[PDB]
Amino acid sequence: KEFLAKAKEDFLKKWETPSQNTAQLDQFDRIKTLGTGSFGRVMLVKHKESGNHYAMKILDKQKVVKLKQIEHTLNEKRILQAVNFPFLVKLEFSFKDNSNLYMVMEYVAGGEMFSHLRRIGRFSEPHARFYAAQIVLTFEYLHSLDLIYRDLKPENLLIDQQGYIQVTDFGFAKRVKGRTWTLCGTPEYLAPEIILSKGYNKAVDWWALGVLIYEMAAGYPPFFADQPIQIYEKIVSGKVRFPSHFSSDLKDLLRNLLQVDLTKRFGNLKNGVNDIKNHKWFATTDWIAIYQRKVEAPFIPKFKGPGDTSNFDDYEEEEIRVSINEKCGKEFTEF
Ligand SMILES: O=C(N[C@@H]1CNCCC[C@H]1OC(=O)c1ccc(O)cc1)c1ccc(O)cc1
Repeated sequence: KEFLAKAKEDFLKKWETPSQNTAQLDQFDRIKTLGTGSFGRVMLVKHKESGNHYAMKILDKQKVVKLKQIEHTLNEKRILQAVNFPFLVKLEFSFKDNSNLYMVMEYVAGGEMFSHLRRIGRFSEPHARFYAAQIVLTFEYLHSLDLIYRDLKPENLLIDQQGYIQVTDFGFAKRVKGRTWTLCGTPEYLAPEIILSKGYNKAVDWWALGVLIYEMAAGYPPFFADQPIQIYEKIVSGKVRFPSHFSSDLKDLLRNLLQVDLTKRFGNLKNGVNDIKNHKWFATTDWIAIYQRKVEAPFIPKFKGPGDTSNFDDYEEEEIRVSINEKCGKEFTEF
C-alpha cells in the first residue's frame, strides 16, 4: 500500500537516527506506581511545565546489565521512538540518569485489559472481535516493519479513554527479517516453535493472537496448568477444547491461528494477514473504520480527569534512587 510504504520510510528514518535524551527527571512530578516489572516500574508522572500526565517507565541499568537483557532494553526503546500506529502507546520522551533508563509514555488511564477481562468475566464475541481487530491491524503494521512483538497478553494491552486498545511492553520486540531464536515471552502465550527451541518468525505473534482471542472470549487461556512444563505439553500437542458458547466462526479462526504447524497458520500463509482479515469471524468488521477509530467501542472506561489511577493497582511506593556515580554508561550509550 501507499500507507505501508509511508510507514516504512518514517520508521526507518527514526530507526537510523534515534531521538535520545529528550527530557530529564526534574521536569516531571512523581505521583504513583502504575505497574512494576523485571527491571523497574511504571509511574504516573506530571509534566511540571505542561501539566500533562505521562507514564514514566524507570529501569535500573544495573539489573538489566546483570540479567544480561541489554540488547532487548535498547531494542524496546529504539523500536518505540521509531514506530507510530493508533493502537500503540506513544513514547513521548526518553533519557537516562546515572542509575536508570527512562521512557515516558502517554498515560492511558483505562488501565490493563487484564483487569477488565477479569472483572467482566469474559468479553462478548463482538467485544473480543473489536479488540482483536485492532491487534490484527497493529500486527500488520509491526510485521511490515519487520518487527516481531513477542509478548501479546491482556496485561500488555491498555484500554484508552475511547475504549480502544493501546499496546505497550515492547521489551521483547525485535527487528527480524526472517527467523529469530530467543526464549522470550509468556508461557501461556508461547507458540510451539518457541517452546521447541526453533528459529521462529512473525507467526508466533499470530499464534498469540489465537491465545488472546480465546482468552478474551472464554475469560481464560486455551493452555493453562500449574507447571510451565505442563502448559508447554498442552501447546505443542496444541489440541484445543473450545467453550460451547463459542461460535462456529470463532472456533474456526482459532483453529487456524492456533495451528501448531507454522506453515499452515493464518498470518503466515501466502495470502498472509488477509486470511484473518477475510475470515467470517471478522465478516462484520470494517477494517478501516477500526483503524480510523470510527467504530463505537463496546466498553468505555469510567474516566475522571487526568491523573486518576483507579484502573491500576496499588504497589509499594519506593524511592527513585539516582546514584552519584554513573553506572553502566558504555552498555547503554546508544540509549
Ligand atoms: O507499560 C505500562 N505498564 C505495563 C503493563 N503491563 C504489565 C505490567 C508491566 C507494566 O510496565 C512495567 O511496570 C514494567 C515492565 C517491565 C519493566 O522492566 C519495568 C516496568 C504502561 C504504559 C503506559 C501507561 O500509560 C500505563 C502503563
